[PDB]
Amino acid sequence: HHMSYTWTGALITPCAAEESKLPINALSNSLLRHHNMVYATTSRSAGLRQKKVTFDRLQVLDDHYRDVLKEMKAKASTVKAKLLSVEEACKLTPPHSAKSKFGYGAKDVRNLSSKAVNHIHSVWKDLLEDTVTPIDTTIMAKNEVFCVQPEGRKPARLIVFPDLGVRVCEKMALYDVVSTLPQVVMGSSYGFQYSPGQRVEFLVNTWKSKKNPMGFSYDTRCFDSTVTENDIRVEESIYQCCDLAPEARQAIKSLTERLYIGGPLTNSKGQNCGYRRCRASGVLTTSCGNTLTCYLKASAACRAAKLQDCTMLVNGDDLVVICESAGTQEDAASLRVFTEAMTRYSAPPGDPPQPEYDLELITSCSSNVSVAHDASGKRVYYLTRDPTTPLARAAWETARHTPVNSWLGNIIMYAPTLWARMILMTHFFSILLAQEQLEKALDCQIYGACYSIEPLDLPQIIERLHGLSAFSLHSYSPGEINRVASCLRKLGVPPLRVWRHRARSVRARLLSQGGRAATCGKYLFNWAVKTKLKLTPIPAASRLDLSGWFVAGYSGGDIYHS
Ligand SMILES: O=C(O)CCC(=O)Nc1ccc(Br)cn1
Repeated sequence: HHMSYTWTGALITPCAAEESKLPINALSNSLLRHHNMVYATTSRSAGLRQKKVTFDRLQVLDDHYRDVLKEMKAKASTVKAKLLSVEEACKLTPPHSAKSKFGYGAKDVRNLSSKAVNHIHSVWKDLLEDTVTPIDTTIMAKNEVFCVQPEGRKPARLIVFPDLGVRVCEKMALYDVVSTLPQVVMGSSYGFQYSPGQRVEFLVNTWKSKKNPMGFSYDTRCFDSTVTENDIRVEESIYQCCDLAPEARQAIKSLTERLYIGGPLTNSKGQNCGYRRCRASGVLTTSCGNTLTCYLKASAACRAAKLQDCTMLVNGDDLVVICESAGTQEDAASLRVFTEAMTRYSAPPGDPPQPEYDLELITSCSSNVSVAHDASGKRVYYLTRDPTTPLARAAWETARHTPVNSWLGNIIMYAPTLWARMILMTHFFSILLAQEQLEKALDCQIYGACYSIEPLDLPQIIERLHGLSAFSLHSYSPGEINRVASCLRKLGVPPLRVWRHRARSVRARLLSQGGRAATCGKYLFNWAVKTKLKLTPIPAASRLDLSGWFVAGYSGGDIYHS
């Protein structure tokens, strides 16, 4: 038996009171009236999740798999990675990261307190000295907000993470590796190197490079749970191809053996819940490991399937392939073979993949390409998504402060979209104005890494990522308009015409404030007025240090970039 998990029967327990019901305040109804459609996951559904993610994995590795791996190792051998100092690793820790079980917290780490630093040193020495003893981890149910899907509720996802002292050691050994290796190994196929605009450009340029394009997304069922001991050792063998300090080689070996491959699961109350033999969701290498393993299995599966001129785009477990169509009959056959190959490699599908011949209909990283027009009438492709989950989360954040402000990450990632501009920007600027909180930095997440961002810097941040056209887009596609309008009806959100009316008020209110607030009024809400102002490059935008923003994925990796 090669079971993903074994369980003792102890429960996955909360740390505090969990709310599942949408909190309601005086602001809630201005955004969303169908309150019973919005919920948060809690530890109450963790048992259901346990059942889904617990299964036997079989793996049959053929020559396509070994050929691809050999090519990947060749590329990896060109990477030179450095050790981070303790201070550098400490400064990457989020201020509100989970405290150590050993008497210090994230703030002590960030401040380089003698107690934190001495313990980190001792964890580091232990990693060098011992390469066998499984490292303890905490298992928790994530509290995440969704809209009910009648087609009702998702069980909580699990997060599995080692102690704070270990997490700092991971950064020291592996931050530079996980930040640099994936793009070297995968080239343009590595999704996390792209802003949303660069993602769209890569997908558009790829689609146009095929004589008769076909594309598909591949949805692996419970990817983390499909990741086998073999997979994690193969990831380590790729890491070791790098030019590394010998102390780094040893830490990486030790972390692989003791943490990455598996280990005991401890609940919040300190009881043993069981044992993991698959990917831990809360380690530094979760994103890089998943991306490498997905790309390996998929590249080999493409060879088994004989897909012609295939181009992959991989972001963790999220995979899209664009290739040369062999007619629609051979295309469907090819996907069945690809799927069979993936399954043999232990990556079976959730929903079976389907050939797509319209780029705008391929969803990947929950997103799709769509088309609008810029100020000169030119067709412009941009990244959008179904706004259901963004709006459900915004409703929650309307009434509750949360560690991660999804609305702000959403504005940043989806600035050019109809729904971020009309609803998210309007709603939240209105709240910030009222509470005089425009100048207060808020934490958000981009590709899993944490950023502290002042809302007043949004115009500059958006110009830098999306360009000035994000403030000028118009004539959105009927399909996009209709999906947005349909989502509002579903959630009981007021129609766009209401938001336009509200935005004129928000705009005027921002302009009245002068300074950076007026700039927000001017740039972000130019769409709301008939007498449209000329938007010109913002001098402040070029001064913004946006390095590290779209370099790598860090989901579960405990990374803070501010
Ligand atoms: O195509 C036009 O100019 C009329 C409809 C249109 O695109 N209006 C619009 C533009 C941007 C935003 Br945001 C909302 N509505």
